[PDB]
Amino acid sequence: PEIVDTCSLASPASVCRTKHLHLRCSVDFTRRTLTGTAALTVQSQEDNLRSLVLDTKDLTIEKVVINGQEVKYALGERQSYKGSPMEISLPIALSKNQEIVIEISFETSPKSSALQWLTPEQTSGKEHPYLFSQCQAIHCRAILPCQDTPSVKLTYTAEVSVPKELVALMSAIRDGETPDPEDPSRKIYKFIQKVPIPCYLIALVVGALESRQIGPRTLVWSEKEQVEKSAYEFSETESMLKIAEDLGGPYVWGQYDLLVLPPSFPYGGMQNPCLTFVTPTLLAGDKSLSNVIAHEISHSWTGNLVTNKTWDHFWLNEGHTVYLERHICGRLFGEKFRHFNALGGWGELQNSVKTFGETHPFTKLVVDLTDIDPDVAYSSVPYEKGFALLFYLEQLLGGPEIFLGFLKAYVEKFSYKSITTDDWKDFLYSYFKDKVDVLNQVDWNAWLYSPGLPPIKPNYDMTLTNACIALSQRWITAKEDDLNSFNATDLKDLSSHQLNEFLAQTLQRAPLPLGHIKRMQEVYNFNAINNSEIRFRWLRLCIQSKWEDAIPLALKMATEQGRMKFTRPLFKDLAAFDKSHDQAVRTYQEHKASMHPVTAMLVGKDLKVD
Ligand SMILES: [Yb+3]
Ligand SMILES: [Zn+2]
Repeated sequence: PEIVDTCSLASPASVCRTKHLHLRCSVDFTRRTLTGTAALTVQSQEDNLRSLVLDTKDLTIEKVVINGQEVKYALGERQSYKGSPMEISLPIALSKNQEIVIEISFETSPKSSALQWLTPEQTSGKEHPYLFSQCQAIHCRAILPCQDTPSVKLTYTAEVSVPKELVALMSAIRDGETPDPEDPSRKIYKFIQKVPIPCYLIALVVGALESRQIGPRTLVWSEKEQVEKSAYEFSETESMLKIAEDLGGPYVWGQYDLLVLPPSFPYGGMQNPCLTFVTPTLLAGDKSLSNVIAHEISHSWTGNLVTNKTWDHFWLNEGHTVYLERHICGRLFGEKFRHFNALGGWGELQNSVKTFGETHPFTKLVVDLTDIDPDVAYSSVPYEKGFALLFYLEQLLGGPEIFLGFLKAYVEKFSYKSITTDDWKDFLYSYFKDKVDVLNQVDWNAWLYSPGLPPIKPNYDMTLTNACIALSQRWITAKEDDLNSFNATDLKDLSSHQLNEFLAQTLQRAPLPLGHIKRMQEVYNFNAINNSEIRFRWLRLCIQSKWEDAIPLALKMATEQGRMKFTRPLFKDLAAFDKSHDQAVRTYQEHKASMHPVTAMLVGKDLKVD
């Protein structure tokens, strides 16, 4: 039973396993480099082990020390996005289970795909620079040498030297700060992560950060101009943690802090232990985009405790998290709301499948990432087709209470481990042994390995969705002489979530006549809404409907923030519209150097530049 991580070039967990990382580095904003030592405590899993391989990507290695002496190592040739393998020759052959510590002196490249360095002008304060990391899926190797596979979990401690006036934070518990003995103009911040974690959860942020407490175990962090708004936006955080604990078991990470990043953060959120990273585009002003916090909170169980063994099994991480996420929202706002969000999710799955094509490999729940950059394959499929499967199993097996019992047992069963889809399925069959006849009715091969929409769509309560579909259909079937019928009162009884779903429904049938779009702005004044999800869909609707007035608005949103979910589709819509094509390409070219490296790369591919 052998499964290898095709995205890693390091020795596999069957050969050796990293148990701990002690990181000592200094952040050099002048050179845009992280410099230090990564001391890995490694345990041999084999007899007579004399060498091992680590993943690296654009790292400059100065030396490798074991037992106080330098040893031979060699960097192989780069393998595109996978980076360069680093083979280290051990001074003494190791016995099985023997542990040694290997200290590697390294320096990162300013072009590290794991990092984004921001000048003072790119921050809210305008006086200090800012640095932030994002390692998922395989960018940790672009920060430090390591076995960059989620099949290996390690604890870590770190000491980070940063300019005196800045603050460093990591996905660990803060363990103090002090002046830097070898440079009085610096501070050394210490950190400790006692719970084993896959390396993609290692995180670092350095900047002029301030904090505010918003719950018994939660501090919100951001630059000063965002603290008050963030504290209010995420005030439901503690109640969500409490519901999540009831669903998945105890929260074992100690603290649950939030860090609101600069606009270029590529994701809505990233589940870094002890410190969730979130996009500032969540600051809608009314806590309406809080499902993203519910999502990152859920990862503290599904993803961080029970982890996908390789990225081919990413749906395990995301499907279960979306499932727990929607239950948190269900508890907080009602079962009908969980169904509304669930049905919306199906809508997003439809969109993804239509975008890649119904036979495209990336629409499969379990994908083969051999030779595929995880960033290119990344989409809503593992999230929504994964959720769809669990939702279908829930309805098949007896309801939410029964399936939630399986999810808690699942987490408990695989805590602190890395598993595959087969491990999950075996446990599902084990847990529901008395309902195998029912389980044996699901078309596993289609659900897990076939492209396109799932072979079966679950049942969804339609209560909250009905008004959205009805208003969307009125607009789609409307002819010119019906436009006068629409009025701002149409939106009277719609929540922001329904307004968003109304636009999502309409966007699925875009383009609409340009005259309908102008009328929509005239009566609903969508241009005034700053809720990013609604503005995002409204602008795509305008652009795909060929409304030139929307060009500057779409360009502005595409560049002023960098959440991939919004930036990529906007640039793509703008490129597809002939009136804006040249300007979209030109705007990308000009912003490219100061964008997040992964986002820059993906928009480059989307627009077919270079
Ligand atoms: Yb008519
Ligand atoms: Zn997630």
